[PDB]
Amino acid sequence: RKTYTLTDYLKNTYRLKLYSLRWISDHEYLYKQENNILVFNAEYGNSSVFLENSTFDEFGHSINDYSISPDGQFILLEYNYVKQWRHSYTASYDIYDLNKRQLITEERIPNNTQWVTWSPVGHKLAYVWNNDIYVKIEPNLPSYRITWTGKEDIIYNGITDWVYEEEVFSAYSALWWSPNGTFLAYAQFNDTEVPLIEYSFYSDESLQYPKTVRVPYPKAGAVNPTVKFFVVNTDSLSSVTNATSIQITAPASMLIGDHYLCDVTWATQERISLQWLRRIQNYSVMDICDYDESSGRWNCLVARQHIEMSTTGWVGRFRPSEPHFTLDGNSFYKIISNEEGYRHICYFQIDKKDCTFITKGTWEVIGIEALTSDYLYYISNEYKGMPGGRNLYKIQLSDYTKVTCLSCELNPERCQYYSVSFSKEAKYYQLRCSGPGLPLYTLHSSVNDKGLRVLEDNSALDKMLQNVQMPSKKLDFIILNETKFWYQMILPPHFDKSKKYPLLLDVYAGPCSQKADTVFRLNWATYLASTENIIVASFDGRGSGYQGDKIMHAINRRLGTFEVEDQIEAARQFSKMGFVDNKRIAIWGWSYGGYVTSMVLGSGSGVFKCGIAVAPVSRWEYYDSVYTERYMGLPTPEDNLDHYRNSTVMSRAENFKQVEYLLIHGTADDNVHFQQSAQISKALVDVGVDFQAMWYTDEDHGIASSTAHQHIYTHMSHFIKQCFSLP
Amino acid sequence: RKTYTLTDYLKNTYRLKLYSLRWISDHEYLYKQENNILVFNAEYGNSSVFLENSTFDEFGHSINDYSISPDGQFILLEYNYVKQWRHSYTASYDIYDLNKRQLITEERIPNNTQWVTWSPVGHKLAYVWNNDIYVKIEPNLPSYRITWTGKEDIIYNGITDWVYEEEVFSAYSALWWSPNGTFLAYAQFNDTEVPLIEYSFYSDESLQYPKTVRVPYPKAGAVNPTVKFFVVNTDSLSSVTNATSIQITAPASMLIGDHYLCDVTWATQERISLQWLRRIQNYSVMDICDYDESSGRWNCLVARQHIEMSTTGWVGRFRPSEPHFTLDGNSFYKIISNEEGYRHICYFQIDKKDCTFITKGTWEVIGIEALTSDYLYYISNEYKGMPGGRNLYKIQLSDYTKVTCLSCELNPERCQYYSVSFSKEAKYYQLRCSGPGLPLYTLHSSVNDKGLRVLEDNSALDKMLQNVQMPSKKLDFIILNETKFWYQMILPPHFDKSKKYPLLLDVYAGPCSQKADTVFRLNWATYLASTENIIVASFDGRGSGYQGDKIMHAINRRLGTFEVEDQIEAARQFSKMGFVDNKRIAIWGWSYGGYVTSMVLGSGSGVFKCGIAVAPVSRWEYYDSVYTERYMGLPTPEDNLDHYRNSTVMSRAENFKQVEYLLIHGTADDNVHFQQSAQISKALVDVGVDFQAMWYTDEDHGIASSTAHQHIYTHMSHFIKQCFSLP
Ligand SMILES: CS(=O)(=O)n1c(-c2ccc(Cl)cc2Cl)c(CN)c2ccccc21
Ligand SMILES: CS(=O)(=O)n1c(-c2ccc(Cl)cc2Cl)c(CN)c2ccccc21
Repeated sequence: RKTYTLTDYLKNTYRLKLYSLRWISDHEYLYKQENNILVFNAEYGNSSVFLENSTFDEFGHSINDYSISPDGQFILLEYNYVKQWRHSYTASYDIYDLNKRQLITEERIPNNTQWVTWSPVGHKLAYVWNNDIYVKIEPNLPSYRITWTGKEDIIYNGITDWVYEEEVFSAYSALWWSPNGTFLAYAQFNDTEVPLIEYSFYSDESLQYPKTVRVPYPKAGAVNPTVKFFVVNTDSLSSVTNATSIQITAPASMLIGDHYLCDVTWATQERISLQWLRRIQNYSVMDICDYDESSGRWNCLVARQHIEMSTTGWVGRFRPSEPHFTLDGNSFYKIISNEEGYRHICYFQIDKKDCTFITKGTWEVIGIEALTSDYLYYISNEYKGMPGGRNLYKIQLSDYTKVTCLSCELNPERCQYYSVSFSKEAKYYQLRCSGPGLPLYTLHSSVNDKGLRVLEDNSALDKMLQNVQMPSKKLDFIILNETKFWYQMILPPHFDKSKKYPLLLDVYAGPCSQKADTVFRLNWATYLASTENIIVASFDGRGSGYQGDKIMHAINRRLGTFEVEDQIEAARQFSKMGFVDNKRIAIWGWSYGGYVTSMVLGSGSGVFKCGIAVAPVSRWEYYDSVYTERYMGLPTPEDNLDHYRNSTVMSRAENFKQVEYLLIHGTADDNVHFQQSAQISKALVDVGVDFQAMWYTDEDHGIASSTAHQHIYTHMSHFIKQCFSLP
Repeated sequence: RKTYTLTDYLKNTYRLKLYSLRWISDHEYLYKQENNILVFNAEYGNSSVFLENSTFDEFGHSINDYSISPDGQFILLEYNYVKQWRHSYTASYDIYDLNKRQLITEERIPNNTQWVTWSPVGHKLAYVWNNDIYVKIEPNLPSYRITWTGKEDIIYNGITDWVYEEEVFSAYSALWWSPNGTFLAYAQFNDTEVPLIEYSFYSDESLQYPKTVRVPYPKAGAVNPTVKFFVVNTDSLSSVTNATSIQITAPASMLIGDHYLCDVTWATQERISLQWLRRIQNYSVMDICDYDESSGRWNCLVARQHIEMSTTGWVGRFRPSEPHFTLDGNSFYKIISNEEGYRHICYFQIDKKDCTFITKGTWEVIGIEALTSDYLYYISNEYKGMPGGRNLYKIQLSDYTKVTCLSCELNPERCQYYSVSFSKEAKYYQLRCSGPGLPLYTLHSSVNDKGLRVLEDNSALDKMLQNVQMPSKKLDFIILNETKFWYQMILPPHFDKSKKYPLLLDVYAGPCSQKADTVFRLNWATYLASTENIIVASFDGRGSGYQGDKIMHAINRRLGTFEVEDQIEAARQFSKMGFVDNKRIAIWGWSYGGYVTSMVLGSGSGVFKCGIAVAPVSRWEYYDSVYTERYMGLPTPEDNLDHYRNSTVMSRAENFKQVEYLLIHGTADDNVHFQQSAQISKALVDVGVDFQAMWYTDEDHGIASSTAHQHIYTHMSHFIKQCFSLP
């Protein structure tokens, strides 16, 4: 008789259990038993206590994370965790000897270390501190400082700056050990002329003057960071002479203009692959660099370059694909568009231009997961032609026809969204099942692909959910101009298709987005349907991903058009399904969704009663360069300034008179700047439109403070309930 | 059958006519006939066109203001007006010869001039440009640069910095010509170590990166600006040698610590009076400085110092009073507290300590308006014991008993709030009547005080107002602990004391405030009562002015206490009048009112349903030093840190759960910093209270943009209507 209330979502009353493990060897992994770390065996499921809780009672500090050295002799300890941006943070580090069972108290890793990583084998150590790189050959010995040029907010050695972190690497780190730990490949970023975004930080009430944050941040068309790439030989590091770092220069075609280092991948011990991208993100080059013994330098033969380019839009889904090399390093696999525009696996041969495709069809390969000498293991959405499903497939390297599905039939009813975790030589794999049923976690041996045991089945959650009226989940498609376009609906408990429901359209709709999937979730929508009887829906229209280029490249150079209209058209289709009170239709989104939400409410379609935009982009000139220019080119008279000018929400301010509007922005948002919503709010005030604002002091782009998270969703629920006349 | 709507207020449908004039001689003034400037005669009411409109058709620029040189030979023209803060601005200037009828095109006054003023007689000219002072002896000759030290945001010569402008002088200028124009007294402000307030400015949508504003601004207890004072002799300015500026140093008792220059007044050609104030604003000294012919220097005899100090709080209403000297400069008059704590006129004698009072009683002299050799003319609120009335009184200098009221009886029904404008030798005076009836403007001759003619009677407005259902206005008092405490009520049309009305408490309630007066007004309240039938009320409680020190010094060192409780108690009194729906009582205020509004809503009294705080101070440590410390002393363990800590709105965040709350702040407010509302909004989010926010992009402290002014009042009306359940 009870429903999924707001407080159930805001308090995690029903918690989804994960099974988070990490492979140590090829048959041994680790797990956290609330307080204990064990070494589980991949053969038997027997575990012995690897690390007890009372091991670091005496430490004094709270331990954020840990890290085992590859040989299993040392453990790196992380504490005083201070977050920066999406991936970046700062921590104090301690090394603990596992065999001697004691803290290394000499030559300790400094406070405020930006990044640390063990070498792939043994126990070498590379850390970045004040933007410079240091290498430790032994945990208790001095560290050789490899770089000297590192300067705050200007020169980044072995770590990324803002825009590379967010948009290019999805990591703070910019270091790459060679396979056996001999070479340390690193990148360097010059931000000298990159402009600063500035904003207040009001901080604790005890701070009398607001602080001002200043981040090097290239908005669309402004001066970008510049990048150099280096490889240093750690084995011949000297106490007496500074370590010499060999530079691999960008190729001819990339130097002629602004460019990006967008991918670094080691092939073998003496082989490394670089992928450069042009600022105009439709032309990329892949250099393959070998080590010359006599020279001591790296040489990339021109005849080994490979061009990944695209006539119909940007290259890659968000960045070009990474390569997966055979062991001998004379051959690799990656995911490119085929001639009909669908992303599949091409078998490349080191020395030739033409590659041959190993998979094909009207569906896309999502990722390459591991390759052995016998098999290539990949995930795709081929199963039942469902773009929103994920399944694991193995392909035989001796016969491209022999392709087995390893996950499709395991549990076809409860399980359709899979992800994988292979052991250190791909002997075993963990399968995470994400929906539509409750998450399921299993372990298998890839020799015969048979199941071994259930790691987590969420039966503890299952039992509790029977006591609650849960909403149901409809994934389906519709036909627009002869193409399938998928949508999902979170349908209220005891759903009655003859009754008339209020509908909340939940929008993201960015380039290569996908809001219609088979993933079980417990979010606000769950509550909205369950307690408030509102049908929340999502619809992947033009420019959404995993369906080929034709659909994804549709919005090329035309952001804020087709995908906006497609959202309006989606609601129009939903109200023509006849179970929708077309007088009470609302739209809401975050980030890009925030934007679409605003462009739709400002469209004048008349379809939408009200809507909420959280942290919206308002015009593209205000957003970071790499993301924007990827889809928009440059805001110049010679490029695309016209459609930059022509696609802002400020320009649509008049039509907002027709709707009710809640705009929310975190004041300390470094990603989508407060500036964006401030420029919207102004435009509306100017043309006399009334709306609702909520700023969030010192909240950033996630508004994910413990307390702000609660408050923002409470605030929105009140807004939505009232706009739908629900008491 | 029609009422005063919202659009009548937001569009000025019913406009109050002023009569704005400026005396040129002792019997000739100027007026603006929409497009024309005339010279009206004070004897006959005959006017000849002084300046035609088509005189500056050819100018090309729009002319913001004008200014006549005292002799009537030159007119100064103001254009390209760019506003800075409350009084400060920046303009291009042109001088036009009135007799030759042409623009002076040589040695023109520079663009971005910060301030200009004619010398009291003749046609000398002093201007401030890039923080340095320049003097022009003739409109077409080079200017002598008096100062060389002026530096942006640091050194201010002859103009004020932020805090002096806002809190001390109420002017941008810091120049004072001597009576006949020989000496130019100026002030200098050092801001070297004054900290900066920083904030974004989002500007036009065409600005890609928000700008950051940086103003030297001393918050409570921080480092203040320092000040020096100079007198330069303009008659002996040289082309060849730099002009020498004689410094008058602050007295011994002022130098021992932090202090202010708070008043500069010339007594005679060779006599000047300075009033210094301690940072602890209860001790002030007045130095009187005389010119030494042989020296060429200024000497202020110690035996001519006068101390104005206060045992029970701060000295003066907002600053110490200014002196009004007899012609010979051996005697002056000013407004100080008498021994029973009410402000009256003391007759000071240059060479002695003790002054004798010329007026007395339980009421207060408001201002001294002009003195002749025969009469002192002042405004007070004595009439009918009404603190909220203003009337003109003349007092005989030969007999302190003979005091005539010049305005009381003129029109006792329509007119109770008077202000005055005397001619250049006090031969004639203009009376502005401000209420309770329609504003009335009359002219009189002070020789026999008889009326001469009606200048403006607003009959044009009167005619229109008969067609509209107007609200009525009740001024009255109540008795709390044996003291009278006044309140006013804007009562809805056709008011029915047996019916039950919704009440909006309109609060300011700052030190020396007065919201209960006899002034006719057309504001939001008019509409609220007229169209929405809401009783809006105001109540001057403890800490309010014009009633003696006992009432005003009540909140000394105790801001955010008595005056807050007294607002709650006021509502409690109003609901005990029985025409009030005590289920629908709301509070709202701006600035200090914003604060009290928020302190009341956070009180937990239960009396108030909802309320709106616009640009509120949230804790006193965040507000400028001179204002704060005046009432609060220093936020230090040895002074008053405890009550700084104990009187914040953030600390009352929990109780806001009981009320509904709209917080509004302009993001580019340099006065009450956004920081303040941002710290409130945080406090609430943290304790889980829901509220409403509205930020105002680039709006400052007045939120007085044409468009924002409309938008904010619309938004608030919606909030108030809905909180009162009015459709
Ligand atoms: C949550 S997001 O889809 O909006 N998102 C966005 C994103 C995309 C577009 C816009 Cl307008 C805003 C954001 Cl936060 C980025 C930046 N590329 C990202 C990176 C890593 C993970 C998620 C990310
Ligand atoms: C409009 S105000 O009463 O709030 N006000 C305030 C004021 C007083 C207190 C607070 Cl918390 C805020 C303001 Cl704007 C000042 C600053 N002393 C002022 C100067 C000249 C004219 C009006 C002024």
